[PDB]
Amino acid sequence: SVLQVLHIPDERLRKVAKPVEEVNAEIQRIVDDMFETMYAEEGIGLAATQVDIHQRIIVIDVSENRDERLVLINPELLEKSGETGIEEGCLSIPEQRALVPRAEKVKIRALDRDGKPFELEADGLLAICIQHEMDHLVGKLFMDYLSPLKQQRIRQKVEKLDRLKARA
Ligand SMILES: [Fe+3]
Repeated sequence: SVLQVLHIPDERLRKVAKPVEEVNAEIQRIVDDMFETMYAEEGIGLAATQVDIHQRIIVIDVSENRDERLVLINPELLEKSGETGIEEGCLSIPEQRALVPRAEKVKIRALDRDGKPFELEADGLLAICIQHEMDHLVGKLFMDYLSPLKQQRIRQKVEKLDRLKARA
């Protein structure tokens, strides 16, 4: 199923996710719906909280043939180093982009879709994508890093878009 993705300024985007107790068929259903939603909207990363599910689940696929599915359940950052930034986007903040400071290289531990643990060292776009997604789970958005003026302007832009989006 394709789930509805929440937009700012929804308060549900600020909720802190609870860890997944046990990776069972219900959780795997959520993971599959999340991938389906992400591809449908053509994103490359999705956090559970963006679809108003407040558990520590993230799906990522940066691939062209939509066939390098990455699932992070209960992710934990073990190490990070360096500093980078690209102009990030987000399906919850339609059509807005901004450069945000991130660590360059990241090492995480997580469970996969089967509930098996794994470690992953990432750099480049993957490292940035994992940080951006891990932020969602503690109620952080990429605009939180920007100046008050920049944040206000982004909110308006999105409110204007959702206002036209429904043409009645
Ligand atoms: Fe996002």
